[PDB]
Amino acid sequence: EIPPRYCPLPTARHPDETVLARRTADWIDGFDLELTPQQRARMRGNDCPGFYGRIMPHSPTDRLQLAVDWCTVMFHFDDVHCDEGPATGRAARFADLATRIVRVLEAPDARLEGPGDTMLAPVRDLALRARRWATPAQMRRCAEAHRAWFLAVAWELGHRAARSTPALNDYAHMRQHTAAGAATLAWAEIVDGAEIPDRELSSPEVRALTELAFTTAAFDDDLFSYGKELWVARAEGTAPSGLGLVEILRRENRCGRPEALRAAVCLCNRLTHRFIALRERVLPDASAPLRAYLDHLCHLLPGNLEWGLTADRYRNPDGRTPGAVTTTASRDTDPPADTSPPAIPSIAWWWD
Repeated sequence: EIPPRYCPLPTARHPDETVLARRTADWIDGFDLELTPQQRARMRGNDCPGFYGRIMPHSPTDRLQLAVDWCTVMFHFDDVHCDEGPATGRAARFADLATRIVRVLEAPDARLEGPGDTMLAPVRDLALRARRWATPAQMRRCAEAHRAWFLAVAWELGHRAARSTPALNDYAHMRQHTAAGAATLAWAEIVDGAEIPDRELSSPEVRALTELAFTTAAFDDDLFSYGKELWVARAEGTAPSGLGLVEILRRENRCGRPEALRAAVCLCNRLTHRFIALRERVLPDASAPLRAYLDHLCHLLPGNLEWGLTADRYRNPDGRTPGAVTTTASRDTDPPADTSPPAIPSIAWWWD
């Protein structure tokens, strides 16, 4: 039971999810991943078309397919190449693969395949399709968003190998990157087909809006995937992972699980309010591509929640247990009473 979330933003579904699902399943099947039926079922439970369709419900299907296909292969990357394989040489293996992915995005004919490689062929295909539509700056943004994601995953793998729990001030600014927030959303302006001006994207107010949105969505992800984490921990007989806002607040405040859930939701509510309030100040002078970017972030927050609460990824985790985890949520219609910055110095500047 997730305490009431404040997110007064409308959500909508793309009308062509079935087509996007079919094409993305056909697309990923065309490479050399040797997907088992269990793996194909898990990808269905991921519902990539439902996810990105909620971010861009009005976009043309053939263009949105590019972002859906990226989600498809990167969910597989997460499940198969992040914190997997032999413990010996795990960090080195990840850094090796991660840098090849980034290079293929920059140089699709780099020919970096190794013995048994599977990931680079679809990545190359995404980069080649992206380059038909994207400006050079947009392609650069994709590569750098992937670097920020992958450096954060290397950070995260260190905590998982130590089974340690990050301090809140560290998690609070890193979580947007372990969630690949920017790498997920970089595809949007390519789908839209117009470059967001660098001076806008780089301005402090837009940087704040960007980090606010990606952090809120990732914390929401921590909340609607918490049940699956407790499921895994119970199956494997271990404590839940410390890589999650709920467990971080539980450890930091020496509180119960219900109290930590309330504190996590309270933080999400304050970030969401700040995003909305800062949005109102930025929109008057925003260019049309910036306005579209902020529209995508506005659909991301409620769309991410609806997707995460209803996708089988966080309800039937292994793909063989319908209803193993059921997460419920509420909508708080009242804004947070406290609109001041939280005592988290790594993110406090969002309230500047």
